[PDB]
Amino acid sequence: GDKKVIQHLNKILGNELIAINQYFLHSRMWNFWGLKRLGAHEYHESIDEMKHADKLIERILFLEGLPNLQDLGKLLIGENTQEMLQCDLNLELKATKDLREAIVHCEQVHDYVSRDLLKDILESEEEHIDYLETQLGLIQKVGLENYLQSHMHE
Amino acid sequence: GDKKVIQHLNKILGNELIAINQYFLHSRMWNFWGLKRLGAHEYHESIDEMKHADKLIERILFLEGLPNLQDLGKLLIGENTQEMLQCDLNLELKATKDLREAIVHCEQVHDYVSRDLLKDILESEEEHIDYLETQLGLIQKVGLENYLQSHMHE
Amino acid sequence: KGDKKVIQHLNKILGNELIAINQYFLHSRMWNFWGLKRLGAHEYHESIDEMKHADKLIERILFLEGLPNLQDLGKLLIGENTQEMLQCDLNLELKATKDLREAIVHCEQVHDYVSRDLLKDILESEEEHIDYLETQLGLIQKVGLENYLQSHMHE
Amino acid sequence: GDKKVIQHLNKILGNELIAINQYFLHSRMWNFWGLKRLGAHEYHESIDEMKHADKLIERILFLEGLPNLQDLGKLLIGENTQEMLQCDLNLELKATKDLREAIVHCEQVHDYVSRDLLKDILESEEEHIDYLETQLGLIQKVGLENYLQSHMHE
Amino acid sequence: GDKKVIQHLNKILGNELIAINQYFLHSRMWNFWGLKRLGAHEYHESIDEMKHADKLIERILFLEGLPNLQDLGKLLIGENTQEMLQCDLNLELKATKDLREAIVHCEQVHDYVSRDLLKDILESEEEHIDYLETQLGLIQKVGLENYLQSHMHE
Amino acid sequence: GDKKVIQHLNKILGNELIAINQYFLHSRMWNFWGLKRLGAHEYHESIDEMKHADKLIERILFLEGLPNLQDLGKLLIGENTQEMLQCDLNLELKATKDLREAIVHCEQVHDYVSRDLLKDILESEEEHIDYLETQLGLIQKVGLENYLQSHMHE
Amino acid sequence: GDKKVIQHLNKILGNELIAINQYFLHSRMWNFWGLKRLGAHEYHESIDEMKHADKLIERILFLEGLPNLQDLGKLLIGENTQEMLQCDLNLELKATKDLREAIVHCEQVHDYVSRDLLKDILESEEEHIDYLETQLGLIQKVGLENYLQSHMHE
Ligand code: HEM
Ligand code: HEM
Ligand code: HEM
Ligand SMILES: [K+]
Ligand SMILES: [K+]
Repeated sequence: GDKKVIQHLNKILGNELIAINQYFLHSRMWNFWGLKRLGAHEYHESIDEMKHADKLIERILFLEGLPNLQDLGKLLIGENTQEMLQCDLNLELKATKDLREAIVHCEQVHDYVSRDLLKDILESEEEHIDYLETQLGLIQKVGLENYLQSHMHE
Repeated sequence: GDKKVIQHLNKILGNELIAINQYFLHSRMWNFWGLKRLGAHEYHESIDEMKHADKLIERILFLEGLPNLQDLGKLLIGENTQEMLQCDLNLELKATKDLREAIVHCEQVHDYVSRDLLKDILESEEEHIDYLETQLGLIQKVGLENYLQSHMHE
Repeated sequence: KGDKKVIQHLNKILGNELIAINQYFLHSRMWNFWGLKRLGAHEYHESIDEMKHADKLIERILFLEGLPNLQDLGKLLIGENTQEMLQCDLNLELKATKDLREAIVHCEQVHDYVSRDLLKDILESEEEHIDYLETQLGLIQKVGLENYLQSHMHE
Repeated sequence: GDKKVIQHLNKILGNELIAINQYFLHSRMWNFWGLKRLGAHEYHESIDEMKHADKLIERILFLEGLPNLQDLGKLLIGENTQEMLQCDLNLELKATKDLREAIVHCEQVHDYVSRDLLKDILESEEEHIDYLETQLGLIQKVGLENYLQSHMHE
Repeated sequence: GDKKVIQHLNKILGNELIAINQYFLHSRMWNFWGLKRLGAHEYHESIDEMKHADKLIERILFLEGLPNLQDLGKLLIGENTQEMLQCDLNLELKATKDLREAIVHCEQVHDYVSRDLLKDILESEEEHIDYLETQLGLIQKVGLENYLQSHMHE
Repeated sequence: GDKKVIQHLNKILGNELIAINQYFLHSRMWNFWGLKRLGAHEYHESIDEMKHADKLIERILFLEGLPNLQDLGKLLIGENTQEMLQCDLNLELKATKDLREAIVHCEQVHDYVSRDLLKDILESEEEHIDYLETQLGLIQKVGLENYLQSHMHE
Repeated sequence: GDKKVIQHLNKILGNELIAINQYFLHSRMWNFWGLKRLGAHEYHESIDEMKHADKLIERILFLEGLPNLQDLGKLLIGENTQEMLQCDLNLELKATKDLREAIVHCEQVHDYVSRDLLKDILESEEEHIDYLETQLGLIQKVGLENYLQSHMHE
């Protein structure tokens, strides 16, 4: 395995580990508040990050690197729905920047299989960004109280 | 059967008999107002207290005590949705306080089967407290009118 | 919206149902405790039937814009053995039916025909309970107490 | 594994071994006499004691103790139905006293899983005591001859 | 019922009671060690002995004897698989010797039904001897480590 | 919500978060090596810890504490099967010690629902300790090469 | 169709033709030795190379090139399991080297559909490399004789 590919893959892994925990706690906060539709959506977002972490771990091991599950960076935890959505969005904008940097390097060293894994993760993160921007926009269009009302029941 | 255990069990049963009637009336009031989702939920809370009452009666009889279904304490009847939910919450905080006291005494006299029964009731009353706190929080987050609207239809 | 005295009558019938619910639920669990499971099961169904009658009275009182009274619980008639328990249920039902007839009279007088119909349905069911109770007491005499109890051991 | 917990568990195991044999014999005596409903019921009680003994043996071995299946205490065999039911009841009153002492001890040394195993056995033995006292009461209520009649057919 | 027949049936029954407990403990020992295939087979041998005991108890009662479930002989408990297997084998060789003597005596006094019962028990114990000798032979042919490995999984 | 209960629950949650990542990495290491039976079992151990962590987060929120998903303690990563099993066992021994201390405190302040939650986690960790010790015992009884051989296929 | 793209595709097709025959012969050698699990796995590796050749042949025709099925390079045939696995691995390392050079060129001349086809082949060859290095590592971990024993049966 190329050394900087492994480094990049461990950096993406690191970002996924932050997002697993952030989304899981956000899901459980939403469920606690009785906003069960947000909580369920955010739970599935956490599970998707878990699956990506799994694929990254497996690839790092095949390339004979050491997956780093020890370093957990800063969780962005909001205190209300609007903040939590914006925190998830801030995290995803950092995650896609790093994914693009990793894909650029993979292409340069001809690691096309790693590039393809990272591109699939990127597509999934951009769909999350689409979801988050749509939610923030809906809060503006229907108002916050209606937007929360619409997320009470699954 | 330990005399004080029978006394605590009859105290818990007295609490259940209040909650049966309070929840049933609150249920039928919400149904009458067309808030059928609140009515259905509160109906199931009444049924669950009927089941706990039944388990308490069976245990008191096995311990050779006299179940007391004669003394009905004070019902806390609200006159609107907010008051009714806070009356249920006030009832449950007293119920759990008495359950903790019954559990301590069961342990002290080695009545572990009565303790286990009481702990199962306690877990179910904590779940009701959780629901009730959540509803009061949703009234604040979505507004009362939206909250009621969301409880019109089952 | 409703007639005030109709509501008072319906709250009085409701009060009788709330006694019956508790009395029959306790008798049922006493019979189960003693191993007389067929009696226990029948009495449990009588208790459930009174619960449903109470539900219909509560719903009708609310519709009529009265306040259902679930706070006042009158005197439970609890027996010490099977024969007393059956007589206690019978004593309760005889009072219940007297009050039903008085409430039906009043509904009729003020033209509350839907309330009268609800109360007649309750009365039919309570008379069926009286038939059951009188029949059991008669069977205790015909087959003897020990055989009667024996026949109610198994469901 | 706590040495005194293991001694308590072997003590309870010893009682179960007595009960297995006592109830199995009582079952086959009732079947021999044609009281097939008593015989079937007592067979199931014996089977339940066999399952408790299994769980005790598995727990003792996990705690690194030696399960004692060698010491068989005194079986209380009756000569007729009324004595047999009282022998079973005498055995269970001794059995539940030992269980309560064992639970106290497991609780103090923080062996909460052992305590939970013993609590499940205790609930089962209290159910047996309920059955036993109910049968003795029924003999008084319906008369011995009717009582036995009712236990001829399964 | 012939007095010595009944003595022989209580002797065989006494042997069954030892085997029940020995095999049951050996089963749970094997399970505790993760040799689940040995544990499962030895559990089924214990159950088989339980069923023989039941048939003996029933026959003793019909003959108007007193089944003796009080006297529990010495359990032969091994410390490892080879010893446990040899212990079972030693117990069975004693059991079949006793069964042959009982059959001789039943034939002598013309209790042909008891003889037939004992013969069916004998056939089953000889099948257990077959299994045990085959296992000890396999340890020799495949080696102990392989033999144990082959009994890890059910 | 009692402040020290919440501290205990967050300490147990910290333990779960370590175990999730340690077991997940060990699972994927074993899969990478072709020891797919070990990899599958360790995956399920990790998912089980994830589920425990979920329940802790929900209880901490209901008690109006802040769940700590930010602090990740030291993963104990082995470099061969024997060491990985021992690292799992060391983690589980610390985990159960902390569970017992939390259960004591819950009992002390009468938080019987938290204690019940903790006791179910404790039973699950003790089953894991049972598995781990059995595996280490098997390596000694069948030899390391046979033990690994038996864990190649699912 | 770009002339050098066609030449690269014909080079990869040449590598697939070697792999087809080498893996097929290895498969039947393993079957002949009674190592049916290896022979079954290697048969499926051969089929996969057959399917890759088919996709290459189709793409070359579409680009108006001449598929070259005439030139068969050097088969690497081993004479025991360890050698056959290392021969497969040597062939795959060469194959993946050529695939990367082919993809680089497709990207330069903007033949993204050919690049897509080769990247899919490349991922499949890296999975085969994963398998081969895993098998070689298992031979070391469980020993040759156990490794081969584990591959006698399908
Ligand atoms: C105001 C007093 C009560 C009312 C209005 C009431 C009402 C009801 C109703 C409407 C049902 C559903 C029955 C059906 O449709 O099958 C029910 C069920 C039941 N009730 Fe009550 N009830 C009352 C008091 C009690 C009390 C004091 C007990 C004592 C244990 C009790 C025990 C039960 C039980 C065990 C069931 C069956 C629940 C189940 O397992 O699904 N009820 N009740
Ligand atoms: C007098 C001695 C015993 C007798 C006569 C006896 C009899 C029986 C019988 C007749 C069965 C049902 C077998 C079948 O048809 O499947 C059985 C099952 C069983 N026995 Fe025993 N048994 C004895 C002692 C024991 C002992 C000491 C243990 C130790 C645990 C034990 C454990 C079990 C278990 C676990 C079952 C399966 C129960 C189930 O899950 O259905 N038995 N026994
Ligand atoms: C706070 C940490 C985590 C929590 C609370 C958590 C929680 C969960 C839960 C509740 C499930 C569903 C389990 C079920 O009911 O079957 C799950 C699934 C899963 N988790 Fe995690 N998890 C966490 C961390 C991780 C990490 C770090 C990874 C991988 C590196 C991971 C990988 C997975 C995988 C692969 C699944 C199965 C997903 C699927 O295919 O459905 N999880 N997790
Ligand atoms: K009779
Ligand atoms: K082997």
